[PDB]
Amino acid sequence: MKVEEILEKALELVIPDEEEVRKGREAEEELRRRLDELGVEYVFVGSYARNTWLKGSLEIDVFLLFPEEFSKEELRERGLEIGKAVLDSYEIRYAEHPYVHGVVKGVEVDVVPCYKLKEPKNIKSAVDRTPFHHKWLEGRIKGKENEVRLLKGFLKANGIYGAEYKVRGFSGYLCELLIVFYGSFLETVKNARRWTRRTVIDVAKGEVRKGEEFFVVDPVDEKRNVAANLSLDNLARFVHLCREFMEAPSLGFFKPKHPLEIEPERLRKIVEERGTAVFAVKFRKPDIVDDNLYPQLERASRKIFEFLERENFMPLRSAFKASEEFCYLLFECQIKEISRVFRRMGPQFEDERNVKKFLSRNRAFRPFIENGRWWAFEMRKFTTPEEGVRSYASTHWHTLGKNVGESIREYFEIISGEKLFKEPVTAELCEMMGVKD
Amino acid sequence: MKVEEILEKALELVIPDEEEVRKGREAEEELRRRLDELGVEYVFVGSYARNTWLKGSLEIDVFLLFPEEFSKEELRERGLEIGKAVLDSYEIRYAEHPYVHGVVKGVEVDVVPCYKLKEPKNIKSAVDRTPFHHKWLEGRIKGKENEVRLLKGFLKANGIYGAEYKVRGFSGYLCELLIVFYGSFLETVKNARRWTRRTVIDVAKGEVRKGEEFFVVDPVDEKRNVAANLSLDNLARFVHLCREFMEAPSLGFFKPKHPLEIEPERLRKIVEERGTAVFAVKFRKPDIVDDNLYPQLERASRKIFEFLERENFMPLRSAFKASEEFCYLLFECQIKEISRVFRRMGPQFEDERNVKKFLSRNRAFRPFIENGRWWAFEMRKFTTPEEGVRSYASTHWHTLGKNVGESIREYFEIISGEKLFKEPVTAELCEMMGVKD
RNA sequence: GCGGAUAUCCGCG
RNA sequence: GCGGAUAUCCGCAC
RNA sequence: CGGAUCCGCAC
RNA sequence: CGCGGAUC
Ligand SMILES: Nc1ccn([C@@H]2O[C@H](COP(=O)(O)OP(=O)(O)OP(=O)(O)O)[C@@H](O)[C@H]2O)c(=O)n1
Ligand SMILES: Nc1ccn([C@@H]2O[C@H](COP(=O)(O)OP(=O)(O)OP(=O)(O)O)[C@@H](O)[C@H]2O)c(=O)n1
Ligand SMILES: [Mg+2]
Ligand SMILES: [Mg+2]
Repeated sequence: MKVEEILEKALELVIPDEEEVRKGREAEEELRRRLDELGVEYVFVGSYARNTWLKGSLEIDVFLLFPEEFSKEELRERGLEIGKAVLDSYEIRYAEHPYVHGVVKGVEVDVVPCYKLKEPKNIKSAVDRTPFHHKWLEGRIKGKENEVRLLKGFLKANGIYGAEYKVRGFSGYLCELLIVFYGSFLETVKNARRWTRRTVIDVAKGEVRKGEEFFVVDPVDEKRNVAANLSLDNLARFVHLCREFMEAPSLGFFKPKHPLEIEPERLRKIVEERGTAVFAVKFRKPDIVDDNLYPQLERASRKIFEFLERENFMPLRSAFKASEEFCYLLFECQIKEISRVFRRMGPQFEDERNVKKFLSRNRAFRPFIENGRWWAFEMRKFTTPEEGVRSYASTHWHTLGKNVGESIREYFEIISGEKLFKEPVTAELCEMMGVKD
Repeated sequence: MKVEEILEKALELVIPDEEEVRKGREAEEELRRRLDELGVEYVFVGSYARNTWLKGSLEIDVFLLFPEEFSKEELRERGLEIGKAVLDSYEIRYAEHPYVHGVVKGVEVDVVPCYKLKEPKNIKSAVDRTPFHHKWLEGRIKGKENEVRLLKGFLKANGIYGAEYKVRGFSGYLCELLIVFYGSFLETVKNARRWTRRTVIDVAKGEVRKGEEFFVVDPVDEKRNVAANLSLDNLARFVHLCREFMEAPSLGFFKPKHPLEIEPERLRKIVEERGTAVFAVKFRKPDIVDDNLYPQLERASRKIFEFLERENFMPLRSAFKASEEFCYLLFECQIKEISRVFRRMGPQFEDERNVKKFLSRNRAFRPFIENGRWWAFEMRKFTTPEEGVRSYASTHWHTLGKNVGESIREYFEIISGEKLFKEPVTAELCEMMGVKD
């Protein structure tokens, strides 16, 4: 073991190299030179300004302060104007309010506009509370900016860093707040092992209490959950990972897992041995950002799942993959084929009228009474899950999320069996089916 | 073809002919003759006495009237003595107190001991009511015996005459009580179309009312429901027939529906086109009466159905058949085969102690978290409905009804597909599957 | 965009 | 029984 | 009191 | 499971 030998070991893996530091430190100096000239207000916030970023996650967040007496467009316009005319490379994003994401001296940079604001109960735009976070954090974070790095690394290598919808994990700000609250990666990790789905972590009041859900109170605004977009499953994965760390520590907790990657042959035989219907719904990925695509991929996956559920194909698990040009909604069902015939249900024997209407209909098999009710044998539209999803996708594309549903209306495909294993989804399947090596 | 004429022609199918009527009359006289000289008290009751018996169903009922100071042991002993000593050939059967069945001059007779009783207030056995039933109906039935005969014939033709557990229909008594209420067959049929599962027919008060469920109030003991063992499905089945009749009457309603009987090859094709799984449990028939066997057959049929439903084989319908020596429980299932793997479900993530226990267990696949709970993949014991039941019948003969389960304990089989259609159940499978001719 | 809550319409029953 | 659709208020993505 | 089923009650 | 009631 030797936990602190492992902690020191992990430091060199998580702390950015001298070349990196100065690399961004040279892009920071130049970025100032170009703004100071254009004369508007700015502050550096985030993982760079507080000196908390990871080794290899060098991005610079620069908010622009704007007068209280403005309008949404006068922000959107003046901000996006500055970005492109202050960075070498540039593009666009559509979050809360559209912002610039550029590259200066080879270093990625975000540029968000927001309101100046006196004290943070005005909450005019929600991104208005970001410089306040910096204010509250700097100096309170001093001497601990390595314990923050250690945590972010611990997460990043277990896919639960980032509060983006691609992840639903811990935001960088939440990592900083935890280290303030507990005072050390390790004190955070130990205590986490007893975190519950109803744990409230009031940083400003230095107390843990019971609540409605897992709430971390923002010390800048008390009615804001810093951990709001952390999924229940990911909190569950973190709590367990801490337990498993403490109980038997290792350095491997800080190294990302390399994918499974096995023969299209072995995978074929696992499905053969599980006896399940495993299939994917392929289509062209829409041209939108991650914060937009992923929540949709999730809805699409849920809606089809609930279909498989409803039509009694008894699905096991679902998964998705976004790739270069394609997307893949992946499913595993316990029922490969279902009987053509099924039960309809009619009116109670009493209801004289609906009964003559129910028995009027033309059918291959004579109806019958059961527990004072008419029932009838009818034929299903489709007989396998694949045939079912193929029908559902065509008729219910609109309900599978806006941008994704429209990309299905244009083109979609059901791929199953040995054909499936030829697509770039092998790791996402083994993950899903819970394959060990 | 004009209602009123059809009833006329139906009478011929329903009324005992010249020969049969005085076949029993000569038997009635020798029975009086043999009883009188034993100086014992008796009344003739039932179908014969009130002269409502159906064609080909000639049976004398004689209740012996013992003074109410005897003992459930004396009238029991004396009753058999007189019963044995008055019939040509005799059997003994047990229902209330054991009584004597047999023959007099080629006519089937029942000789039942019962207490005389002055009032229908102190009723200490079901058989004690019969004298009073007759005393109430006699004379109130005169002028209407053919109308009762019609009603019994209508029911008998559609397999819902008899209150015995084998049928769960309308008793002979109930039919008479209906004709006394509605005055005629037809006025019964007309008005029956508006019976509900809550209808209450108090004959003594000559009022129809709304209660808790279908309840025909015994005029002799108004706490008794004369319609007690009429099923809901046979109440419905009748209520529907009357409607179907009135609307378009025919003699056809009074003749029995001769069984389908189709090629063991066309039936093979149906199960194919339905894509269901059809099988039977076959076992040696226990040696007990029908009112013991059928209730159990129902229970056994239910428990195995419930199993298949619980186990996710999606059962469609069930039926049973009781031949001379063997019994057959029949099932149709929507799932011919389910996957080997299923999901198990463990503790919520927070439960340290129980997660450890749950995650140590040896498995072929990595368990996973979902909605804050550990779930794990596992292997099913059986994978087809046939295998499933074999497992279930072996382990759970206990539950499938006392006498029946004991025979299933002894020996049972599962016959399915090509092998099944060779058995004597062809007629019950079709009805269950609702196959038209 | 996604999720929740409130209000309202369409469909298979 | 559900399966969709539409508006307003809320919350999240930085 | 020979019997089996079904519903209510306390578990 | 066990008891009570109803049912044929
Ligand atoms: N889900 C989020 C993301 C961001 N922020 C605010 O925006 C700042 C910068 O955002 P971001 O780049 O996403 O996080 P960083 O703190 O910069 O950490 P990192 O860059 O390593 O992700 C945060 O410090 C915080 O004040 C927030 O409150 N909630
Ligand atoms: N559910 C029943 C069945 C029968 N009985 C009584 O038992 C008598 C005779 O029984 P049974 O021979 O079985 O029927 P029958 O009424 O004589 O006519 P059938 O045999 O044609 O049905 C009837 O008069 C009736 O009073 C009764 O009280 N309740
Ligand atoms: Mg940052
Ligand atoms: Mg009789």
